[PDB]
Amino acid sequence: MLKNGKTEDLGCMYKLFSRVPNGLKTMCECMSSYLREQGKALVSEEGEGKNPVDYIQGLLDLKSRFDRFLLESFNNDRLFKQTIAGDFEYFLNLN
Repeated sequence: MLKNGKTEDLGCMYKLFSRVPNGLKTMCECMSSYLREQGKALVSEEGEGKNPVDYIQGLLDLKSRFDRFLLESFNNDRLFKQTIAGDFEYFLNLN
């Protein structure tokens, strides 16, 4: 449901795993890995050429989806936000 966008499941999972530190750390690792994988898939080559719908603003589409994940389920945790901001700054330069 990080790919299906079912935010209620993400919210319940975060409610479970915020109870113990280093449980949200694995959440950060998985979230940032998924973000980096998808972002480097889009901002880089997509076979032959690039699609501006999913390259110039598709980056923003995914970034908006992931802020929706951060808001509706993660409640804007500082560490998640810092990792995603780092990911954005890193694969924004690989246009």
